[PDB]
Amino acid sequence: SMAALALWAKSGNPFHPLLAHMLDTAAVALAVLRMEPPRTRALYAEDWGLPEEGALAWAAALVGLHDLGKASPVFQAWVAHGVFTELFLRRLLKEKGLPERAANDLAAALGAHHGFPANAEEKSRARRHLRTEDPLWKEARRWLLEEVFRRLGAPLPPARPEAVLRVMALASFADWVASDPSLFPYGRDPRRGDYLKEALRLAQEALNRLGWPAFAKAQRREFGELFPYI
Ligand code: NI
Repeated sequence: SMAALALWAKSGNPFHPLLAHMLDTAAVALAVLRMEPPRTRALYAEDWGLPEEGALAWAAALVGLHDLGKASPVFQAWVAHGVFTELFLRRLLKEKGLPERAANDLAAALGAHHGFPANAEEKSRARRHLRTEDPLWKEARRWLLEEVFRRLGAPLPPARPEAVLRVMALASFADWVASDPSLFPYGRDPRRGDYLKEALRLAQEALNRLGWPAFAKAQRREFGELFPYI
């Protein structure tokens, strides 16, 4: 069962499913995109040719998939998981309908090297693992991508370098917030219907905390969007 394999994959702790972390990360992404200035949100709308609401759901879903590379026997019970994320997303985002070049660029944005694409050796090593993994893993990773897109209500756009870099920076921030168990406690069950609502509440509380005077001291401006500088 691919669904069982997908749900069994872990992130960061045995009681924290990968899917839970992916949805947490998406929730952070969506919550912070809602708080960004109108100029920032308008850029996303223009990046993807979507009404603002759809553009933001799409970006949030993409950012949630930053750890899809962990859905591999290599990271469950050397090459960084982001290299796998890039290889997997290159294929999977094309299967979802994104044109080749946009898919390749986004995959690198969500990969191991803060938007710079994995080199030949890294991709050789990774493919070496992929050749010997149980085939069900390939199916489990398609399942997970579809699960996140469906939970976020993300549409496919009908890609400029700045659009891709905006997603890169967002994923880096959101992954960091969601990765903190003091903000996003382990043990929440992502099968539950109410999971995303609860993750959005946690996202809102976390972003509030991160902004307090003893944490945030200035702002980071990257590619037309803004993050607290911690
Ligand atoms: Ni992560």
